Amino acid sequence: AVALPRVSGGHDEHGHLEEFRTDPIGLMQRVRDELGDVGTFQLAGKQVVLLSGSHANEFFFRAGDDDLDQAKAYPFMTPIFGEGVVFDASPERRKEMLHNAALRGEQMKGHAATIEDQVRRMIADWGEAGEIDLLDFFAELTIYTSSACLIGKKFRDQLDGRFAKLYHELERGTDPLAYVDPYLPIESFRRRDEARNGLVALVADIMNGRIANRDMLDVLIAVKAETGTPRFSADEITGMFISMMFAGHHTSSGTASWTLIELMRHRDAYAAVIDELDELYGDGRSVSFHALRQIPQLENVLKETLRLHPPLIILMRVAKGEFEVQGHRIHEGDLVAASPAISNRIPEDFPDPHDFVPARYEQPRQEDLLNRWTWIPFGAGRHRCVGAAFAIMQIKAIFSVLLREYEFEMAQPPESYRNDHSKMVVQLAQPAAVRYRRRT
Ligand code: HEM
Ligand SMILES: Cc1ccc(S(=O)(=O)NCCCOC(=O)Nc2ccncc2)cc1
Repeated sequence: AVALPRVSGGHDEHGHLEEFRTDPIGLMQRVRDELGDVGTFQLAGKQVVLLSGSHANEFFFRAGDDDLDQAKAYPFMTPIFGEGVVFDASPERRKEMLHNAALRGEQMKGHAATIEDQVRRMIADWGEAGEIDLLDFFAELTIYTSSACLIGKKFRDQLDGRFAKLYHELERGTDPLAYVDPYLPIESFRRRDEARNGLVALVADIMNGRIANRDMLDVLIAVKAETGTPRFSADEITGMFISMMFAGHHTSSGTASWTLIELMRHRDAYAAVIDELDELYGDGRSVSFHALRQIPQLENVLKETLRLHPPLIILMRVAKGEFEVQGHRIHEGDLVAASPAISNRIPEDFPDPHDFVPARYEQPRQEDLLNRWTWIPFGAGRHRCVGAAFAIMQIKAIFSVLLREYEFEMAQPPESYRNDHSKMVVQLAQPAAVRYRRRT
């Protein structure tokens, strides 16, 4: 019956939702600044209990779904999974099935080689010098890396830029209004639905083309119902493929962009990384060898990039019961959140938190490992990212190629590179123009 502390503002139609669209990080920081480790904001009808700091975060992260349910806490995903089911099982098991085969350790070497090949294909027409836009380049690249590694090379070879453009529109269909209802009649939700239909059509075209001529798609095409009719539709297959690719796409795209941006903004780190790559690859071993092993300067740059630019800025649960955190009572049904954007910059935990300091992660310091509940770009505890090893290998593979072949410079002011945080799926804003030139 007692209400939790509530952050200032929130006087718009849907409470704090309008501000959560326009400046979610400022809102979440204001919750912490005004209220401390436990505070709330209103997302339309829903109260969000935002936790921060090590103690409250530990509660959040160590909770299992019996206490804090993650399954229903990201409703923007519902229209993405859609209605089709290919492999019928419990929600939890269907989730395992999306990723686990491809994430097996024994598959990593092959993925690193695949990723290398995709990067070389993407830069094949670059020539001596030119300009790219980071969102256009990395969003497309990571469609190819994600499809080739998760679904198969044969399938990726039938994809082109159209798939990437449509997938982007799908990701843009994640407005926080989805906590109201992900099927509301707003333009971005409409464009999401149209884009999903376009992706189904691309897959149908691929399926039809193959009939007239044994990757995962071949297997699924061949499955017959009792009468001989094919068991699976293009919609069912497409829904599964879209869902298999989703977690790794926006995160790899953004993380690659921000890793390159931070390298360009910090040319001392960039120089150190180049030297390290040149020396390491001087043993003559392939990217499929090195991307699975230590590349310390690059890895520390990546860790610091993830600290400053975590691709998921808020993590969500639905409380399944009542809990007390620092004397504040969370009630059944409450949305409960933790924020990597805020936690990753707590000044007690990360000295000079707004500064890019890859040395934070060197062996004597290890600020990532020390701050178990507040260095959280991959989450922590029960639901810690199962894709982290893959994601880190992929950055190492991508930059092993890019940084040895080309030199990069910012074509716009360094301060002008920024994210669009208006959707639950964060994307780099445009323009993000960058010059390249072949290394001599
Ligand atoms: C830099 C890249 C990535 C980042 C920053 C990232 C971030 C995160 C975060 C913050 C969580 C915790 C979510 C929560 O607590 O609710 C998480 C969990 C998860 N991630 Fe990622 N992720 C990345 C790459 C990937 C990839 C490549 C995959 C699959 C190929 C993936 C699949 C998953 C899955 C399945 C979970 C849930 C694990 C569980 O519930 O036990 N992630 N990730
Ligand atoms: C397909 C899928 C992927 C991740 C999950 S989850 O249990 O982590 N729930 C979060 C759903 C929204 O995730 C999301 O929007 N992005 C994401 C990227 C990388 N890792 C995790 C999440 C659930 C389903």
